[PDB]
Amino acid sequence: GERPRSEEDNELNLPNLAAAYSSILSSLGENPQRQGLLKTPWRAASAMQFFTKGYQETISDVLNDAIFDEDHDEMVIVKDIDMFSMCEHHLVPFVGKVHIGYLPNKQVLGLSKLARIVEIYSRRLQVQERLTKQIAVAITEALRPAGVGVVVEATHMCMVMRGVQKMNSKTVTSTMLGVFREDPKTREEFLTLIRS
Amino acid sequence: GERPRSEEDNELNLPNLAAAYSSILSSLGENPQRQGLLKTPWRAASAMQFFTKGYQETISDVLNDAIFDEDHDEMVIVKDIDMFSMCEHHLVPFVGKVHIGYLPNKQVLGLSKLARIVEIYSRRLQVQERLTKQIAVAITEALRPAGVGVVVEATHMCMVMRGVQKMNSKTVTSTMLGVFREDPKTREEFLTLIRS
Amino acid sequence: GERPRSEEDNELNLPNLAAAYSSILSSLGENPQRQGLLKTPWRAASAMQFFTKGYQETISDVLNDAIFDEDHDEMVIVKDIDMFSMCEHHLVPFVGKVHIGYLPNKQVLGLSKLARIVEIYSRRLQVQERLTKQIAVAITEALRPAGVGVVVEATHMCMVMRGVQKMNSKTVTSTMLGVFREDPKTREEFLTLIRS
Amino acid sequence: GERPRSEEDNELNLPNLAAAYSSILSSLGENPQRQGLLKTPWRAASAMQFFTKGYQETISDVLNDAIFDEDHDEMVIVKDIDMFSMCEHHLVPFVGKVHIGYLPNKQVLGLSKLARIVEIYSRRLQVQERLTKQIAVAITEALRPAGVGVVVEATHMCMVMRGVQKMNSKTVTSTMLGVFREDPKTREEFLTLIRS
Amino acid sequence: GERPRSEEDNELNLPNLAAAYSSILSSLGENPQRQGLLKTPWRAASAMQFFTKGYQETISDVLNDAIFDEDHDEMVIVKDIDMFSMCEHHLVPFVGKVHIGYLPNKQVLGLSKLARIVEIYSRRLQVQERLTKQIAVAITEALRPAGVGVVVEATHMCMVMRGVQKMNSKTVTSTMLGVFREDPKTREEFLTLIRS
Amino acid sequence: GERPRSEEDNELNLPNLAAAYSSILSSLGENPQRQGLLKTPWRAASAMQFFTKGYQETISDVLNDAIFDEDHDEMVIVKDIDMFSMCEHHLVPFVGKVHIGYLPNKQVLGLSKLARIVEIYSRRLQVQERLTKQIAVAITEALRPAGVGVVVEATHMCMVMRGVQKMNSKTVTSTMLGVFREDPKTREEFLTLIRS
Amino acid sequence: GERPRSEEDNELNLPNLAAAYSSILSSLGENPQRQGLLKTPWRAASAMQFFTKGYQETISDVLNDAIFDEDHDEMVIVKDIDMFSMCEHHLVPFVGKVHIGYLPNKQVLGLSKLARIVEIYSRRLQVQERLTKQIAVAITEALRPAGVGVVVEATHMCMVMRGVQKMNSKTVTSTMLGVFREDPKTREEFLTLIRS
Amino acid sequence: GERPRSEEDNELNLPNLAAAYSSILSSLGENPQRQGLLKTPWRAASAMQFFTKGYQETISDVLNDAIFDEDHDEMVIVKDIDMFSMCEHHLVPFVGKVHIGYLPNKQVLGLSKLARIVEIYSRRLQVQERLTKQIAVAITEALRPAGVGVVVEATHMCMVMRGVQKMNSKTVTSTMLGVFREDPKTREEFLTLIRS
Amino acid sequence: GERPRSEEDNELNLPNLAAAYSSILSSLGENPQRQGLLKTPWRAASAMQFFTKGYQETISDVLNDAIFDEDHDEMVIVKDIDMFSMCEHHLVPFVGKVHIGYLPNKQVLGLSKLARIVEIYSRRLQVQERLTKQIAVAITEALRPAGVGVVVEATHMCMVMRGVQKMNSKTVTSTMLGVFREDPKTREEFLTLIRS
Amino acid sequence: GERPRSEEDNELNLPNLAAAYSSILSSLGENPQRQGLLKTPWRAASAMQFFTKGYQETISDVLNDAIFDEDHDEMVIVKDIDMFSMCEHHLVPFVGKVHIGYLPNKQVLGLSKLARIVEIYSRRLQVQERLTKQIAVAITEALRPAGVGVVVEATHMCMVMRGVQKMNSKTVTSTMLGVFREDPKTREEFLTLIRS
Ligand SMILES: [Zn+2]
Ligand SMILES: [Zn+2]
Ligand SMILES: [Zn+2]
Ligand SMILES: [Zn+2]
Ligand SMILES: [Zn+2]
Ligand SMILES: [Zn+2]
Ligand SMILES: [Zn+2]
Ligand SMILES: [Zn+2]
Ligand SMILES: [Zn+2]
Ligand SMILES: [Zn+2]
Repeated sequence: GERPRSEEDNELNLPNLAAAYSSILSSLGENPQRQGLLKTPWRAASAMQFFTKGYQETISDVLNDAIFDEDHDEMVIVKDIDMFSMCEHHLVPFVGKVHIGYLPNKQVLGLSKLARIVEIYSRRLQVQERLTKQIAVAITEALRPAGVGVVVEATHMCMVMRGVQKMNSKTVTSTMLGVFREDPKTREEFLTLIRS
Repeated sequence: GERPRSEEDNELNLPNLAAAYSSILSSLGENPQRQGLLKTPWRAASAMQFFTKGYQETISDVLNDAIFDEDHDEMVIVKDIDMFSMCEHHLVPFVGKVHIGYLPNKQVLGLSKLARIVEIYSRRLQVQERLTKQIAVAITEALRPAGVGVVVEATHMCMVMRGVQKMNSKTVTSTMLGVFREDPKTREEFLTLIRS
Repeated sequence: GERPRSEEDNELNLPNLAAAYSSILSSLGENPQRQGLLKTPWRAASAMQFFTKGYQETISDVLNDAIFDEDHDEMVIVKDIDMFSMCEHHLVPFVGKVHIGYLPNKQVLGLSKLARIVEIYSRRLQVQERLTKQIAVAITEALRPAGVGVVVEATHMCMVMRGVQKMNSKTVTSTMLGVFREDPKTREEFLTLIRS
Repeated sequence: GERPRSEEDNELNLPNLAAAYSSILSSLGENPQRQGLLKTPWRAASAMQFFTKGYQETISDVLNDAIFDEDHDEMVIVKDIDMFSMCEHHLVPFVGKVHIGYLPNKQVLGLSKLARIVEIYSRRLQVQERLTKQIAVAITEALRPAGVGVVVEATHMCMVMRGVQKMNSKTVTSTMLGVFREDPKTREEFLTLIRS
Repeated sequence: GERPRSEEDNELNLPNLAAAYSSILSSLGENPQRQGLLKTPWRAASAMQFFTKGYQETISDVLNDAIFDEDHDEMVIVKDIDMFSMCEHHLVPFVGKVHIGYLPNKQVLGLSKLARIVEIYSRRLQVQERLTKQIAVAITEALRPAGVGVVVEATHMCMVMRGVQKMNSKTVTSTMLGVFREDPKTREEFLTLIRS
Repeated sequence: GERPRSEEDNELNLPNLAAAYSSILSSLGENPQRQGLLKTPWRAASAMQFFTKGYQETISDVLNDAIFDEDHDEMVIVKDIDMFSMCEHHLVPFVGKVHIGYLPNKQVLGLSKLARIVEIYSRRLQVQERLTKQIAVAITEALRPAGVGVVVEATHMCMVMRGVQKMNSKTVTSTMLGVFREDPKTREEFLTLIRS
Repeated sequence: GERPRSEEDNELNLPNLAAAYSSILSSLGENPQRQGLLKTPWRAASAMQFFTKGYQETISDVLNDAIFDEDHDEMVIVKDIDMFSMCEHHLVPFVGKVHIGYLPNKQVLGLSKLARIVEIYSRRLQVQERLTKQIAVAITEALRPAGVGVVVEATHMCMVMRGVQKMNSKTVTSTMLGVFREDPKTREEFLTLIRS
Repeated sequence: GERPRSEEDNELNLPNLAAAYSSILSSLGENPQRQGLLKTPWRAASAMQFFTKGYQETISDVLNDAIFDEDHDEMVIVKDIDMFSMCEHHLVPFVGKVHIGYLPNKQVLGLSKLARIVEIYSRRLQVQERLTKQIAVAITEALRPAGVGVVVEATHMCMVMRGVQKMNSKTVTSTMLGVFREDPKTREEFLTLIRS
Repeated sequence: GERPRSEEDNELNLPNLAAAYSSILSSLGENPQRQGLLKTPWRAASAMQFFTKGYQETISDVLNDAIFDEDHDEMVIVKDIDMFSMCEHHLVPFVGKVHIGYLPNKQVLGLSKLARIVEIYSRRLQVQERLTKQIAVAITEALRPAGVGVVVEATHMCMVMRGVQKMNSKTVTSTMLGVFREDPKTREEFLTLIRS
Repeated sequence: GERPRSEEDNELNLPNLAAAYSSILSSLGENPQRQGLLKTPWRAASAMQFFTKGYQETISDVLNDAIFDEDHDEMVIVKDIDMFSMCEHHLVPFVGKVHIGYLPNKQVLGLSKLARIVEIYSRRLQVQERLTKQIAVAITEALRPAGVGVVVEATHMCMVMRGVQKMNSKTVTSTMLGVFREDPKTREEFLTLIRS
């Protein structure tokens, strides 16, 4: 396939998602008729469609405005970028922060877009490992920088709730490239800097 | 209309859930054939059964080992009891803590039991307002005490993600009974204590 | 006039806002031609249009889903709702948090919509005093509750920057109604509860 | 092309700004006749002139009272210097702190002066990367020292509001020179000190 | 039977304890010949004795130096007294702190001793409800003041471990005597000084 | 003897433990006839069986679903995993956190299970040191990774109660395998992301 | 004599102060010939003129733009307004914060100016107490409000240096006018929102 | 006997203490001849006459500068005043903080002076319950206020080390007079106002 | 002379100290006859033999249980060990915390025992620089490790009160051995690992 | 001229200071007959003397007891020494803290004295650059160790007030001697112990 599905297709799956969600309510042993549940099959459906929109977006139309500042060549960092994704294993959320650092080469992407790349890839059914590696890469390919480093710390409800309610159970997953990858003195500066 | 769906009543729909989910994924724009979504409809099917595993429980039996202390009549408080529940509108987790306090008459409920109570009502498609009241009731009922006062604070994922990504939006819901309802110097004492 | 202007009208004022913003760049003593400034007249214009969208929205189409829970009648609170508005005196931002509390009567509005009312009124050219009073009112009229209380603490850049750079210079502006207005014991519970 | 626009050069456009703003408001959907927007185009006109009041200043004269200490050559550091600047793309404030450190050769700049430097470059339509470098330069230049190292951390309102309301998104930008650039055990010392 | 059991009985109860713990080790499915548990019966025996030495002490022999300053008739407080105890239900540590607040009448108890009255009552198989009230009274007896107010906060390990990991769930109890019981301005004013 | 001892061995040893404790209550100088310790032996016994169930679980057994990701070769870490456990020397709880880190080879382990491995070993008569090296290994061997890094910190109740009262007395213990051990860089960078 | 002393009186007294200081440097046993104190008198003199410029400003003068809002009758507060000042007893800085609160009548004062009133009085040889009652009044009289509440906390350098070294020694001083004074409720609720 | 004992007496005192220590250095188990102890009986000799200098000092020569400001009649608070005393029971330190609050009438004492007063009594062989009443007292006589409010808090070293080794163990002692004593709404506003 | 001095000697010591205090109570300016001082020479008498009990204790009867675990050879850290000593220079307390780190070889000492060792030297007339070396020492001899790493931190009461009244004034003292001494990459990882 | 100027010159320089300050008062446009400034010349005179008493002291008379422990050759640290000083440029307080780290050789300086070397150098008209280096050297001289490392952090009031309110702007300086200068592992390890 490939191509990102827009509002048209999403506008049609509503009834089937609605129904998929109606069938569920009954199976949990619930009475779909309560005043509450009443319009849930649509809301839920309608909602699920949101935590998964990164699908109908492409890193190209999202790109653009990658200012050719060049004149700098020194570690830019955008920390604490908020992220809310969907565990692809049990359709449950895992939410956290993302930090990014790079060694611009000739180009330097606007800051407003780095928080965007994070959204194109987070609003999908993901695994943390991959969301990370995907952001880093998009950044590289688009900016062609000397080195990119992405570290993602997030809490998963799959843990925090089912199985065993272990709050804190924060998992961090990094992906270093180039200078960050090769040179540890740099990678060291990155980490010991995303703290404060 | 009664009947706490049991093991076979669970095992009978699991495959039904599995299906409605296998649907959803397709209706989502994904491909249930990848490695991650191969086993999801079950992982999910099963997950969701967990978060609504409070339906099959009864306060009656859940009760007991409720010591006839009596000779105290001096406010007992169990705070920071962690809670995890499901929004019944979009079916998105909402998490927080529940605090509870009372004035033992002739009975003083086993400590652990207070958290068990909190657990039967949260593991259900809920609404914070109601979830707060039910707990508070079950205690009034199962302990016929001088006064009850339950306060729940939990952060919603419905808000925090979709709509208007507002974290920090902690919605607090109180519910007082008896002495707590009437005597406000008792109520005013409770709140200033469920803090430090 | 009255009626809220949508994307059509906004789609036409772009060139005049663009130009209004081009004329400015030159007047600040800047060379509109730099690689940077180059597409700013459109971005800025495009942006200004965002911090002011609460105009094209109406508290009616935004309302709906004001669940008739009724059965409760005890202080609901949604604290820490983030807010980012525009000083109507010098077109500079003032950003902060909003807290809301009420005594539901027969109806109880979904939580997802309270954070919404805040947005319909904050994305406009405002004064803090008014943004506050407007939220409170919308809530009242829509929910017909026993009492509503809104407190808004925000920092203004007009201060924090020009004039005299006084960080912290946080201003709080409250608006109590009904029970909150009349009864101070209640209003007391509210405030001493939006803290923690 | 040189010439730090002065008083008359300011007073000549103020009315021009006032107009372009009186426009904007109308082009916005507002009514410049209300009481608040009556005097805005000036308040704004004037405000904006303030935030770009660094154009009319020169590091040359701004310099001086730069003591010929010399006999130290041991790292001096002025941190937490508060900064306030303007995004040159959407023209939305971005605020933070700038930290600076060096190794006095034969000259040691007056303390206050370091902050004055920081002030000439921030009060302009800027871009954080550049704003960081300029400061660092002006110091290398005006002090011909062994090594300079400037680090700016500031939160952007462009992000924080529009696009994807991400607060906490603090983007840090470093820029080292001389010993700092080369000697990393000096650079590594700086960063671990601009903290506590 | 009363009468304290000392190290002559605390040496005449050990080998029995060693035996029982030695039995436990096996009934638990371990090998009591392992390096680790080689002398564990003796240790856990000796430990158990320690945790329950409070029995072998008489408040009266704990007292003595109960100075007759008399002149003060103003609230004294001894906060954050560390308290380690043994849940008599499962014999599992519940730990916390105590806060004491009396109103001197004719004698002020030597401060260091308000800490002893604690170890006499906590070092025994207990219930929080009682650990509390006991400490109050004891004081009341040994001083004959105008009012005594005791609040204890403890986190029972039976919960934080068995039952299924519920940390935080701190439990707070209070036994007000005299003024504190009656004069509320006093009780409350007490509870606002035990927080900072 | 080996062979996982299931709920069967236990269902018979319980009444032994129950009797063993009965012994202890009297040996402690208490009365097994009070309403309190009247059933204590069965609670205590039963409780002891819980804190030592890791015995009845086989690592291998719990694995199953070690998704074959391979594609990463970038450190995955899971901090703040809670852990409660027993001291084999005196049989007193010892609790704290466990943070694990590893360098996926061809296989990556589902994060949910990375936390189960900890409970199969924490639920036994342990010694931090051992408890540590065990998780380390059980993981090397389950994922055949380029490297494992495991660190635990916990407060032993033995110290913080008996013996002395020396609280805070947290004890940390590392155990790096593979690269974490070899390459001293990866080991240090682990150690930093586990602070954050 | 009164009459606001402008930059004129000062432009002549400076060389007096400058000479006065010259006196002091030598009286201190120092040398006014070192490179340091070589120009100190003119810096010191000049500096002293700055810390006492509130003299040359008239409240009335700074007002002008007390927007006629009226429409509110709901407490507006402005906390954390910074303030630096001089001790008239020893002429040593004393610094801290100022938090103001009032109940708008027909007029509401632009928040920017609510902070200027503080600098016209903080910039003089003051005594906290006085400095306080002054802002209070200058505000009653400028907005003719239902009530004013003003509170200041600051560390006097006299104590924290000379005399002793007693640091922290922050001193607070209230001064309620109108309702804040009368109605003891509004006064208390002020006092709480200024903590938050 | 009264009448202050100055240096002329402390001098004649230094060798009877010096010996009193060369005796307790020996009767200790130590060999008072070493390098470290060679001078302890005199070092410690002068240190004791130190912690007890508050004796030879009268608040008649200490008061003075009891400024006749008056026209304030609004509460004045001097918190976090550092205080360090001796346990007259065991000659063991016990350091802390003194907060003082009063209502001016016809006189307002200079703040510098409020600290000097806490010292005159804080430097003696004292009793916390006592050290207070005096400090509060001196003030009603030396200023004839409307009512004083002193509250002290300190950690006694007699329990922290010997006894049971309990830290944190803060003991708050208060003494209210005039309005503070009689009018609670004041007393209260006082306490809550010294926690900031 | 060596050989420990027990109770039989401390007893014969209690009256030569008691007098040594009834002399320093008098030669102080106080009247040792009161109610409070009536017993200070004996209360304080036994308190001194207390803070100096570490003398009559040998680590031969203190060690024991030097468990032959071995198979760990991974760093073991026991931080925040509470320690309280006496300034042999002035007989003034000085409380703090001791952190100990070592590399097991063929033996791992039980943690409970690590604290008991800090006490044997911590309870004597000491020197911080000294109290360390010994604690670190005992360990290389009592465990023949790969290298110890002790670091102590405490606030001496000799400066805090007498001298200049300086709080916070922490004095950290360290002593590295074996690997710790020689191998920095370890020494380091040690320090950074005890700050958590 | 050298030779310290004492209270015989400190009484022979007062009336001159009183006069000059009395002159300042007038040149400042105030009335020296006001109750407040009635005796202000004398006070500010006396104060000034205090702030500059460091001149009248000789390091050599400050020393003495410089114990010869010799045996340690391990880093000692005296952190957070409170420091109040006088900017010789405008004679305006700059305040902060000091951290000292030496490597004992043959003698350890009596701790309390490392605080004195401070007050001798800070209590004078100073520059931070120098206050620092001086304290280093001084130590170096009076001890002849292997390395001395001094870092001072101060917030100059000339900035935080004059120039236009720039708080935070803390300034940090460091003078490394011996090992610290050379052996970096030492310098850095120093700077990581002066943070926690
Ligand atoms: Zn998951
Ligand atoms: Zn929802
Ligand atoms: Zn504004
Ligand atoms: Zn921007
Ligand atoms: Zn229990
Ligand atoms: Zn143990
Ligand atoms: Zn003063
Ligand atoms: Zn004592
Ligand atoms: Zn000392
Ligand atoms: Zn200066």
